[PDB]
Amino acid sequence: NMIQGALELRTKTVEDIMTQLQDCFMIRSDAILDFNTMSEIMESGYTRIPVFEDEQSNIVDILYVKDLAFVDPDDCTPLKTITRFYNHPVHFVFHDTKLDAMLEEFKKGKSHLAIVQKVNNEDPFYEVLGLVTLEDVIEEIIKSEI
Amino acid sequence: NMIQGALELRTKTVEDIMTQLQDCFMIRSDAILDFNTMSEIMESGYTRIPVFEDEQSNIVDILYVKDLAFVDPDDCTPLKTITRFYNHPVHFVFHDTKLDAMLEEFKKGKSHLAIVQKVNNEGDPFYEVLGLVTLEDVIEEIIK
Repeated sequence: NMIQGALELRTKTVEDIMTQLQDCFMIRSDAILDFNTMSEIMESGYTRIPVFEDEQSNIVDILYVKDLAFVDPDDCTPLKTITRFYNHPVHFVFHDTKLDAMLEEFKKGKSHLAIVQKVNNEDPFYEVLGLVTLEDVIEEIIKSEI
Repeated sequence: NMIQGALELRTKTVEDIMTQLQDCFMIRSDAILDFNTMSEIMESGYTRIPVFEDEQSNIVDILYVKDLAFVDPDDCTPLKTITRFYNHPVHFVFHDTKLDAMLEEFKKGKSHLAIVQKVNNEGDPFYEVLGLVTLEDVIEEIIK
């Protein structure tokens, strides 16, 4: 039993865990932080929000919502200021990657949020299927062993 | 790797993971939101701050720092107004609770900060507040 849960964990990929891109809450890099955008970001509940340029599949920066604390919606400062400030390293991963290697990347200090990419032959280009995070990994651990 | 994470997940008690109370960053519930207060909350780096009344051991509320988005410090807004307005839940947990079980409690939708309680027989017995443990604390203790 412990064996089956263990290797069933070890056999999953990020594709099988990751929240799908269409169910993720993202934000356009051009966006300005006004009461509507701000309120939306809060109401979303996500602590880390992807910031993408143009097409949804190209993710430039990452927004930590605690950083919106002092932003006043009356100043209407664009999120572009914030993301162009940070330039957090974006974390990319192959869709076939096993969870143990993922846990290695997280142990080495990489961003706890990671973006799932697959080579699309349909020249081949890299498409973004969605997002997986360390919390999803550990969730799979404690779920699958029981 | 996965095995190491699961095993360390089921051995460690939240007491081992926890941040002691004396070293916590808390805020009194009567505090007001002027520049020193907001600047302190910002430089603390905590995303969820415990809110207490009288002694530090009595933790009445929780402040999600992101709420503070809609406050301005020139208003001198009482933290009591915010705490009464959102009414966020406080989470208590037994000092013997294993880490994975704690992940189950947080996963149920409870606040991602949890207060660790011990039973104290040493002088009528009472429940004792040792500190707090956060979901982030748990995950960090898995990757180390």
